[PDB]
Amino acid sequence: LLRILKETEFKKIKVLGSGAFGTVYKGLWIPVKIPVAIKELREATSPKANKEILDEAYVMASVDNPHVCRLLGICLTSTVQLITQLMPFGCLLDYVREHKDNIGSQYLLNWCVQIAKGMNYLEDRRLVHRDLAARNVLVKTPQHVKITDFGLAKLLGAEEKEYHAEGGKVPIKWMALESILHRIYTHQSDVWSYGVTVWELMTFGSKPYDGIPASEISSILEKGERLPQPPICTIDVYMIMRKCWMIDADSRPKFRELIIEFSKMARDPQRYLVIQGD
Ligand SMILES: C#Cc1cccc(Nc2ncnc3cc(OCCOC)c(OCCOC)cc23)c1
Repeated sequence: LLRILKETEFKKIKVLGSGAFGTVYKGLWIPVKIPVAIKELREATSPKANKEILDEAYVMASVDNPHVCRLLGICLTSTVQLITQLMPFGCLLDYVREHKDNIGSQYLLNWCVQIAKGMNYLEDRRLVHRDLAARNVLVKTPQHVKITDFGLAKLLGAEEKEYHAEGGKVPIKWMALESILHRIYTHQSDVWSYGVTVWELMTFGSKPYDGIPASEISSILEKGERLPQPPICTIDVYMIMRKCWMIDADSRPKFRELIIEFSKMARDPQRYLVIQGD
């Protein structure tokens, strides 16, 4: 269930990460004391009132799946603070940068299946993540990754088109064209993001459309430009990524199918990914 917390019930010990909208802490929770992650959002960073935030908090807490992170608790005050379980190995984007030399095909494909498996769970429950990226995927173990930041894009008022945050970046390079142009988020726009995420892993954490300023993405997308085939990728893996980047949303694969397609590949990993020394 969702626990309602007082400030006195937890401590923030170390800064794990920072963002435009807030900061992630390594801390403890004393309901005995156990270690947690604590996401604090800077005051007035959300367009939602406290009733609406508390509602979205219960949805995030109800999330029950191996590959999606669950909200354990919330502290509501002038600033929103969120507690989840701590992942020993941290963010998957950083991991594939630290471990380029050491990561095999099997692993890379297993992560793709799991992200899909979690994204499919969200789709079945009629929920849209709205911010899928590698930075937003955490490592429980090398063999087990989890999707994180579910519900945050909504708390930060991404859906509400009228809103324009000040100093708030948009993950434009992770967004479907219809999300860029019309701020329309669907399960199928999530698939687009899924494709960019796979690309991030296949390149071992290189930046999408590097050198290209954000304001130009829509127009280069409309010219039909896409992220290039990653050196380690066979063309069969790349076409899956490419299919995710279709102008028509209903033609993009579904997470349900992507599990089957990536599972097939993960049973013969070497055939689909060419990595030296593996
Ligand atoms: C509430 C909440 C919430 C909301 C969104 C994102 C997160 N992020 C995390 N959540 C849980 N555990 C985390 C553990 C982390 O690392 C532990 C040490 O490993 C290097 C970690 O590291 C940040 C990036 O470094 C690689 C982030 C974690 C928490």
